[PDB]
Amino acid sequence: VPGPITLIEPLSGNTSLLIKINAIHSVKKSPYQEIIIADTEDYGRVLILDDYIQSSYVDEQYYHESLVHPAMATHPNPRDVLILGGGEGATLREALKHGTVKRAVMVDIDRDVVELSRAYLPQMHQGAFDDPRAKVVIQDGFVYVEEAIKAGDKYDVIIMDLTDPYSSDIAKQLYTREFFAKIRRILNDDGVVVTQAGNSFYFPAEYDMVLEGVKANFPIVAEYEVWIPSFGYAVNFILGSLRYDPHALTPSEVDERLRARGVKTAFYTGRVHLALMNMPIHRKLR
Amino acid sequence: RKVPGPITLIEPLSGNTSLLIKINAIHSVKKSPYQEIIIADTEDYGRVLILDDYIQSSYVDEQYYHESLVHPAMATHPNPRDVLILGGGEGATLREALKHGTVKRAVMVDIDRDVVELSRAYLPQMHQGAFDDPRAKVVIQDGFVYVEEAIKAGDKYDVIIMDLTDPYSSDIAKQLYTREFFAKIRRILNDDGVVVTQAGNSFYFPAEYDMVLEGVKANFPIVAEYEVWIPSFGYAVNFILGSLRYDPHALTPSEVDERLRARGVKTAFYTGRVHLALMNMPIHRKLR
Amino acid sequence: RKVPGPITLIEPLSGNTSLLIKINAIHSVKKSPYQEIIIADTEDYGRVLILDDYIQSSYVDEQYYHESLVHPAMATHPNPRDVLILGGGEGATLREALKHGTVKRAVMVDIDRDVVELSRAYLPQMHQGAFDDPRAKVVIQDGFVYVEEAIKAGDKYDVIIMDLTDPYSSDIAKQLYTREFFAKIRRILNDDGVVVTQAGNSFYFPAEYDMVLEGVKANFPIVAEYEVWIPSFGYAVNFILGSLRYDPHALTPSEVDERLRARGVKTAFYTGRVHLALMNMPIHRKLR
Amino acid sequence: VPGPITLIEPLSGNTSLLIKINAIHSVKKSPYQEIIIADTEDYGRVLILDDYIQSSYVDEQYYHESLVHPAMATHPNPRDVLILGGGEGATLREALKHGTVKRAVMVDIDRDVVELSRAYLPQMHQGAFDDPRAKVVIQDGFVYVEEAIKAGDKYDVIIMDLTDPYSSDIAKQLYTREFFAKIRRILNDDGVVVTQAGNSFYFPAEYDMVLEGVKANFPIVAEYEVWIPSFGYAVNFILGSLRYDPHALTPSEVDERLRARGVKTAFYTGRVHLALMNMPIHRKLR
Ligand SMILES: CSC[C@H]1O[C@@H](n2cnc3c(N)ncnc32)[C@H](O)[C@@H]1O
Ligand SMILES: CSC[C@H]1O[C@@H](n2cnc3c(N)ncnc32)[C@H](O)[C@@H]1O
Ligand SMILES: CSC[C@H]1O[C@@H](n2cnc3c(N)ncnc32)[C@H](O)[C@@H]1O
Ligand SMILES: CSC[C@H]1O[C@@H](n2cnc3c(N)ncnc32)[C@H](O)[C@@H]1O
Ligand SMILES: N=C(N)NCCCCNCCCN
Ligand SMILES: N=C(N)NCCCCNCCCN
Ligand SMILES: N=C(N)NCCCCNCCCN
Ligand SMILES: N=C(N)NCCCCNCCCN
Repeated sequence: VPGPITLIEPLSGNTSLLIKINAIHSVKKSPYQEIIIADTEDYGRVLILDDYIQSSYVDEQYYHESLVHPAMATHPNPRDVLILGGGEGATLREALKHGTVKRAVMVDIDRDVVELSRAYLPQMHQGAFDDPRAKVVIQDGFVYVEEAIKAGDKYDVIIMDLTDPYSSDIAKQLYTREFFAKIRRILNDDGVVVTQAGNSFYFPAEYDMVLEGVKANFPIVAEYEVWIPSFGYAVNFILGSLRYDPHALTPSEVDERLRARGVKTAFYTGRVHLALMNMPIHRKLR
Repeated sequence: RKVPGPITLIEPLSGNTSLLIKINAIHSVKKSPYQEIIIADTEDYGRVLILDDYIQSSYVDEQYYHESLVHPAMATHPNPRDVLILGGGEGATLREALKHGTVKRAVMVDIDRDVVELSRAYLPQMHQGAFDDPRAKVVIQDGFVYVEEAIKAGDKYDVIIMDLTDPYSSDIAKQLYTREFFAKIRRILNDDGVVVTQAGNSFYFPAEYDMVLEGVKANFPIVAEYEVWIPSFGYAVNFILGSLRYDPHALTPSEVDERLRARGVKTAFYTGRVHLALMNMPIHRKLR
Repeated sequence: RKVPGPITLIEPLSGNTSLLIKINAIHSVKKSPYQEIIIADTEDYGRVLILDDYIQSSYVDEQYYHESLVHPAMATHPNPRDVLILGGGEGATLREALKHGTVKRAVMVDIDRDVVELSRAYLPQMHQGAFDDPRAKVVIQDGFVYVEEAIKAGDKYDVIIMDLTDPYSSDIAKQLYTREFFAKIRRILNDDGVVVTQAGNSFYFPAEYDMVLEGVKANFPIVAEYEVWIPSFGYAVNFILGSLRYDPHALTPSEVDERLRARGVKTAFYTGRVHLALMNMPIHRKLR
Repeated sequence: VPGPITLIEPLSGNTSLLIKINAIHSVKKSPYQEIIIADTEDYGRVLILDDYIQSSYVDEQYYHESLVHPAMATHPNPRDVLILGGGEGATLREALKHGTVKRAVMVDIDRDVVELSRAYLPQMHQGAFDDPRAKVVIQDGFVYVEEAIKAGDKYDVIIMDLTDPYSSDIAKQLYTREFFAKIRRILNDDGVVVTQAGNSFYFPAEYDMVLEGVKANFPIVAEYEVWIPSFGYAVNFILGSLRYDPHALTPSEVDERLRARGVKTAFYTGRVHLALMNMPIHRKLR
């Protein structure tokens, strides 16, 4: 049974996880959120923001590979990548594996998250922050995108790796119908966006809001989920595309693109892509 | 609420992780000779059956579990006529299996009459009448003894479904998860039979999962592994399907849909596309 | 068990400390217009009344609370004939006060009819029939309004006992803990009357305790403070006794015992020596 | 509500405390027990052994003053003091305050507890370990007492500050009828012993065992309790005496002896002594 020291991770308000803690590496009240870096018995080292595990050593690859590779593999030639959020650097790490990428920008609002990850979560970033193709910008992603529209900047793939749409005050403006209209303005004609969208089982209304926002703005929309043990649920992802349909990829085409681009993964393959494209998302059935 | 409450179920998960689940009502607590049984209403999952602290089934998500346990195996078999279920005390596994119009006879064997009776009384949306279907027979007995008696009598089944308490926590079910038990199961199958069992969770209990897998593989030439997230359990349940002839990997979505239609099977979840996803999604393991 | 369960009450204590208490059964849940009410069986404390997540009373330790609230005040008064109780919805305060043979009239005023009725039905060992004693009258009303009406009518009492929800957590009771309310209480006491109230807990809620104390002291020339550990609450409840004439500190153990004997009062806990200890034990405060 | 990081402190098996934690300073698996030093929001810094708070900054004085001063004040002239347990050094600190004390020996089985206290709990020991009157011995108190009998050592006051009689395997032999017969052999003819005895409300059987042990061996026995918020209950103490009755000591004589001996306290006074001597201990009443 978990203890003596335990993290109470909120899930739905009516369910939480109790997770044994072995050590606390750092506690920082930043201007934006409470940050803890801790060792858990089940999941190894974790980043926690306002009580929610954002990433764990033992299962973060399931999350980051699922967030990044379906979108990147769908795009025939992703050269410019924008990541909103992704403060521990693992999203950036996965995107940089695509040999086609020439420029990857990561924008997180919270310098303290980036710095504590640099120091305490080396297996997350694995040096991604210092890749010559990468640029790390500390700024509200909302301001960054408004500035990108003014400058006429364009991206092939935009990946949103933010705090949850059902809980997070700092991320709330980035999940609106209006924000997705802005995202479309900073994509190339054939660009793709992907975002995590919370959980459709526990937070259907907030999930549906994100979905309706993507659908209003993108003609091709794919929905898929993956169980992340440390979060207590299957994270929902929503992929919006302007031209290329992730459903049209065979396993063999996915594997071919990963091979050609030199991408090694612990999880994502062509067969995983096929399963993600065929598995309906969970909803409360009664 | 950060801490669900004021009344809460602490559901064990790994020993290092548990779920805290708000409870609205407790309908029955019964210490049976075999296990502690609670029937309760939860805010998130509706009514649940709990055995020794583990939710076995919830109103809002049980169809994910029971449809995943039953339909891949039944759809793989071109003509399942005789079905044996070990466990499945709330009656939902029986309910799913009986939907296959090809089934002529279904036997369900549970060790614990108190579970069956509390289900009869408190869980109508689980059994949905399945206990009293003229095709069905409910036998109260240790599934180990039942199978030994079946071998002696020369009984044979097309599909055997094991819906037991977990291999990592359950003393009463532990003998049914052995290499030797699966050799007995094979003795009560037809030459083209299929078995399916839940096998706990490969992420949190890899050693116990691996033991069950090794046991199935020792005894069956075709073995498919798949998992489905069951919110009320806190994890993706692992299933292992063992087959003597027919490969579930060979079925297209449209063949699955065709067989379900022909057999009159209606589901809330399982379809041909779900089948394809189950067959292609690798199971979760701790990666570091 | 390190984590009590499987079904558990999370009882708030300070906001930074809570109690986890194993539950065996839930007898009743009622969302009343005033508060959420649960009657439940706990393993450690037997049956409990819970209001908004806080145990108000338990079978195994309620006598510590009710005897401590009632007897020091009643024993201090040489001849309590008329008693008013504000709160005390389970009826145990009324039960203790009625034990004094001198009492001719006892009024109990609770704002929440659902608490009184559920206690009547599910907590018989609390009221023990007190609600139907010919000396008693049960009035359903906000104690604030009742006292305003008592002042208008010129009603007078010997002993007023306040058995309310906590001053640190309870919106419904908050107006009854003010300096102005205690001035009203004094207006419905005889010239030699006494009031007693529980005042939360000075260790975890010192500011709210201090506010109640300063309110009593503004209005009464004699003020005694005492506390008693109530296991089911997780802390030592603080009581504040305000008196117009008679000093509880002046009472010898022998005089307490003699008054209890003469009045036919039998107790499980309170005696003259307990009174001496209550009068000499300082209340707990955080020391660093 | 407590969290996100929480200590689950066991109480009865059917009740536990959930306590918010702010920091973890040290975790050490010693040969004898698991040790944690942590900061709690409600109780400040704590020493935890096998999941039970042994001492907290904000309330430890209630425990240590209650354990030590009734016994020491009852003895008209305590010169030699033996403490079994008391690894954080607070019991030693309280006993040394008595100006009459010439020699105070503290025997704890677990060097790691003493060393972590030295490092992390300065407000507990307050220098007591290095007082010239004090001697710290690392040893099982059972063996130490057997050796004291062989050497013919004698003490005025023996204070037992061990882990609980209802939970602790390492301390179990020190709570027996036979152990108290040994304790009597290393007391002067007017000596006194005092021990904590768990809790009579939640653990009546184990309390009754300790009481029967003391009563078998000492003609005067006083029982008293004090609520220690951080433990979740009123600790029971049992004081055994060969000559002097703590019941006979008046508030004014207690105050006089404390003054004469230069003892300053945050809690214990003559009136507290009177209350402790008159308050019956808690039991389940139904
Ligand atoms: C750890 S992955 C989630 C990240 O999203 C970042 N985040 C939250 N809201 C915003 C925002 N409005 N703009 C950019 N990053 C954000 C958080 O600082 C966190 O590091
Ligand atoms: C509720 S689904 C799990 C069911 O498996 C049942 N079960 C556990 N062990 C055995 C066994 N050895 N034989 C038959 N049923 C069992 C339990 O009684 C439960 O009803
Ligand atoms: C169970 S003892 C506490 C009781 O105080 C009662 N109470 C709380 N606030 C008030 C109030 N303003 N007037 C009268 N009774 C009250 C509550 O209904 C509860 O039954
Ligand atoms: C912190 S106070 C309790 C102390 O009692 C000590 N203790 C427990 N059992 C024994 C024993 N058998 N002999 C000496 N000390 C002990 C523990 O190491 C702890 O430091
Ligand atoms: N426990 C939860 N509810 N977690 C939600 C975390 C997902 C937000 N991205 C963070 C992952 C960073 N790569
Ligand atoms: N909470 C859990 N770990 N549950 C284990 C799942 C129960 C397996 N058979 C019962 C399913 C009902 N037919
Ligand atoms: N924190 C707590 N658990 N407090 C409950 C205190 C009881 C106040 N009403 C009186 C109790 C019923 N007579
Ligand atoms: N259940 C509990 N929390 N009990 C801890 C009691 C501490 C016993 N001796 C150590 C006291 C510190 N000197």
